[PDB]
Amino acid sequence: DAFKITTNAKAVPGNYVVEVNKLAQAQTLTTQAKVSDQGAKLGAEGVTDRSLTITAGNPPKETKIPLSDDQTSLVELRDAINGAKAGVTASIMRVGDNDYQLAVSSSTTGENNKISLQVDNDDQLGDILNYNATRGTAMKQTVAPQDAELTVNGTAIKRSTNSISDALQGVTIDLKTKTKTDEPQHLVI
Amino acid sequence: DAFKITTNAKAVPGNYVVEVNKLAQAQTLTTQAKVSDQGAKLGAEGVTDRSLTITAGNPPKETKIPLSDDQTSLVELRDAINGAKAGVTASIMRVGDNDYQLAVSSSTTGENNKISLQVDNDDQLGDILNYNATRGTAMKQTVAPQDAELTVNGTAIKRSTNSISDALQGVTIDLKTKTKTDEPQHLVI
Amino acid sequence: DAFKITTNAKAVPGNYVVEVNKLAQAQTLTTQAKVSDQGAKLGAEGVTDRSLTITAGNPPKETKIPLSDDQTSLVELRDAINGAKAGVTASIMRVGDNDYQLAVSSSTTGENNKISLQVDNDDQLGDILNYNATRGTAMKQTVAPQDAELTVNGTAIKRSTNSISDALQGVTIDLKTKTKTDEPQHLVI
Amino acid sequence: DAFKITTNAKAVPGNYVVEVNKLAQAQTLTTQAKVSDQGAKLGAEGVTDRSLTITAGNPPKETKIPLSDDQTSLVELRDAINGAKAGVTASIMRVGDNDYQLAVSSSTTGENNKISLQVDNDDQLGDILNYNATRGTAMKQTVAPQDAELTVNGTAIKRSTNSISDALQGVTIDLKTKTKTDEPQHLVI
Ligand SMILES: [Zn+2]
Ligand SMILES: [Zn+2]
Ligand SMILES: [Zn+2]
Ligand SMILES: [Zn+2]
Ligand SMILES: [Zn+2]
Ligand SMILES: [Zn+2]
Ligand SMILES: [Zn+2]
Ligand SMILES: [Zn+2]
Ligand SMILES: [Zn+2]
Ligand SMILES: [Zn+2]
Ligand SMILES: [Zn+2]
Ligand SMILES: [Zn+2]
Repeated sequence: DAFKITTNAKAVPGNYVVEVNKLAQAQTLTTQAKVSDQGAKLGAEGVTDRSLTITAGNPPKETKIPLSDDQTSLVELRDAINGAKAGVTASIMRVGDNDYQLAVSSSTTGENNKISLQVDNDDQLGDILNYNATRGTAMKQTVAPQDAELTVNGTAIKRSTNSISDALQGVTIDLKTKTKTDEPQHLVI
Repeated sequence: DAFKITTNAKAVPGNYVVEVNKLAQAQTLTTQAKVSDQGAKLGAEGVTDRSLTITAGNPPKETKIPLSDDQTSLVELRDAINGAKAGVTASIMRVGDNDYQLAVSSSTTGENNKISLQVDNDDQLGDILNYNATRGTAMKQTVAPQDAELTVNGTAIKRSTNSISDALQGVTIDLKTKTKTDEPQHLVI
Repeated sequence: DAFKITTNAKAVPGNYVVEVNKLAQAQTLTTQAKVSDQGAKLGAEGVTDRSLTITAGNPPKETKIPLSDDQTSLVELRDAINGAKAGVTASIMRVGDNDYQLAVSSSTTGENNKISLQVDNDDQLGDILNYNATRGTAMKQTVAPQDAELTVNGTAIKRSTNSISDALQGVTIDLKTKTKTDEPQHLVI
Repeated sequence: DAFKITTNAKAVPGNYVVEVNKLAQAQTLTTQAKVSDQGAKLGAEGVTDRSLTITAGNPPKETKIPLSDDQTSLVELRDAINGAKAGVTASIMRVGDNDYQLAVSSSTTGENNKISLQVDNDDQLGDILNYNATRGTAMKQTVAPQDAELTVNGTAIKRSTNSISDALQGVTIDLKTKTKTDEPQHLVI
């Protein structure tokens, strides 16, 4: 109900009480600049040495991709980011008529799986995309990274994914949701 | 569990967290005058120029329908309103023995999909049916109109229906219910 | 989820919001005298004119049944009460080793479906079974009678059973459970 | 939903309201000493008269098993305890890389089904395993023993297992979870 449990030969049969207290999440960043046509080119005109650098993962990998002027519309930025296989995925939310936002989400959950973004050679587009440790309508975190916290027979376990299989001998716990406050889920193997 | 998610070719696979905070509702009005026989004629005797005007929808359309004396019982009013295809639907609730109420509900959900009712040439029936801006025993709002509010990866979306398909690229979300307070539903495409 | 909805030809299709606030319950009475053998005869020896009178139902019916001395053990009282088709049903709860209680429950739910019990010609057994308006280890109410309260499109409906079919035109609502505080169940016919 | 109900011929048909307030649990003890290789031998070198005594059950049985030096690693302790058929089951939790804990859990639920552990002839291993009445880094209770508390038609029942079949005549209740605070589960046989 709050998780699924698959079992191997190495599992020791007994009574278990499980608390799921947090689920692993993936950081998400989202643009805040008002964009009213997703096809509209947001970047400066004529730049030939523009690039976007994404830092993502654990351990972190940096990916630098070039961007032509044609590629600075939300639709083409998304397509570019997704093409990069850079450890994040990008998608466009249509808040309403003539109101669009680009969302960049880590591909991997975890408290320590944060994203950064840095545009080089285009301050205008940077003021829409750039994201790092400090902030001032700039790119904004809208989902916080976090690990899964769950307790197995009173013992607290923290992991970066929701598929916990490196904890209990011969058991995988695929986390689906939290368990109620004063109510661990009593299970029996 | 709090919604169903259908997917198209254009969807971008990733981790999503969803909050559903409100569901779209349809305004409902309900009579408050004590009526003890649903077949009993509630209107004045002998009027030949009686009508009911319903305003409903977005954008709003006005519908004027005539009502003969025979048509001013709850049962026939309901049948008249429903026959009108006027953007509202009408039904009789039997609170108990000898205690009936007529309910008129917008056909379309939304914060801005409000109903008005105006009887012309029958002050008595009007004192049962009329509903507008200014209002003991007159027609009364009993369900408030509202939009759906939900958040997709931390980004707030407001819509007038519970079938949200104009938000995320290649995703429909058919909302079924709210999600718990401190607990967005973690999904994976 | 909080109820099931069956539909007839007379139903008017539209948007409905439902609150279930209370479910109909059946009064239950339960003995409090310590009884350690369910076969043990609890009544006085030698009485030949003993009887139990049950009042139950709506409208109420009185049923007077005789009881031989052999019939004053919990097991035989239960069997006697159940044989009477007197509008209540009786069952024995085994709280633990050598600790038994007889439970008499109305056969019909409702705020106004209360039980009374009166033994005639056996004060000893009376001090275990008798139940009426005033009380002083005597028979005790342990489930309170109540009607179902639910609201349909903002309109409050009260009924004595959990199968509400005399309210909305061509709809039955079989109530299964309450709905959350600030959260009516949005349905669509 | 909060329990399953199997029925026999002896059941008396009627209306029942059930509260489940607690589920029976099994005591669990867990090591607190930092262990970074589950294969590493935790006991003293050269001892030939080492043993572990487990007290478990209701009524309690004592089991004394010998332990060779090779057997004092978490992996082998677990295998030894499980081999003993001593009324407890043992399993290793991997809190993280180089961080292991041994968990010993009663095989039987109940408030009165507590475990003790006593090592003889190995003060060092004892400082990891020993558990009794008087207790930083010693064996620790992490799940408390408890009975099932549930109420059936307002009458409180306490039992040491979650399969309650010695309470109501011809009914078993296999408890799955608690029921909400102000909301007993209304059932009908
Ligand atoms: Zn971590
Ligand atoms: Zn700038
Ligand atoms: Zn709602
Ligand atoms: Zn008037
Ligand atoms: Zn709106
Ligand atoms: Zn969560
Ligand atoms: Zn009533
Ligand atoms: Zn007396
Ligand atoms: Zn519990
Ligand atoms: Zn020591
Ligand atoms: Zn006990
Ligand atoms: Zn209830």
